[PDB]
Amino acid sequence: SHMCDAFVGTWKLVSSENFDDYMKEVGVGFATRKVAGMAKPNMIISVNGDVITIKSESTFKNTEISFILGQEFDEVTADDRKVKSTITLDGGVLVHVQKWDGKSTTIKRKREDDKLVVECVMKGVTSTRVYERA
Ligand SMILES: O=C1CC(CC(=O)Nc2ccc(Cl)cc2Cl)=NC(=O)N1
Repeated sequence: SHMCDAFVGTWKLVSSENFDDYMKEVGVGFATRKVAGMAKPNMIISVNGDVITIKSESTFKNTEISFILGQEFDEVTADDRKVKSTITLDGGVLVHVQKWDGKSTTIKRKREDDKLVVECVMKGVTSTRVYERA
């Protein structure tokens, strides 16, 4: 086993707060914000050796990243930013930093009770998205 095991499985979105405002801060345009904010994604997290895979499946888009902790990779986000991403495991929290155009956003994923809580931060603006097991 791995500590990273508490994240493995299939998760469904149960609540969102401030996601439109987070997307505005990131620079997402109107139409994409409207359709992406309507989405009710599933997150599917799996581990195979050192490689972690995070898939997001919804009616808006299906995305998949695979990565090794601490090792930078290029990511095309669902809103079509070309970013440089690094994901680390800090005190039990997956911390995902995306860099592009001199900007930065951080997405933290953590286990809290039976939920997986995703916190997305762009300067002063935080969105909190709560998932539970499917
Ligand atoms: O693993 C995650 C990551 C995340 C941030 C995100 O989804 N960003 C994003 C997604 C689509 C679009 Cl159009 C624009 C942006 Cl900023 N929220 C989540 O519930 N789970």
